[PDB]
Amino acid sequence: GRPRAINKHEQEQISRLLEKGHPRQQLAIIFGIGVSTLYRYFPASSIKKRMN
DNA sequence: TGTTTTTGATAAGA
DNA sequence: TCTTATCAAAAAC
Repeated sequence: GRPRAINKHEQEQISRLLEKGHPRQQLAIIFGIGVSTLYRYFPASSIKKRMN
C-alpha cells in the first residue's frame, strides 16, 4: 500500500497546531499534504457529503 | 496478488 | 468559505 502522508509524530504536531487556532490551508503547504487529507485525519462536524 | 493502502481532488451539503 | 464522504489513482511493492 502507499505511505501514510503524515509521518505519525507529525499527527501530534498538527493536532496541536490546528486545535490552537491553525488553518488547514496553511498547515497543508508547509507540511505538504492536501487539505482533503488533513480534514480526513483531524475533522470536526456536520457540513457534508460526497463524490469524485 | 497486478495488488493494495492510502493520498488527494473533488462533489457535496451546508 | 467551510466540512464531508466519495473515488481514481498515486505510490509503495
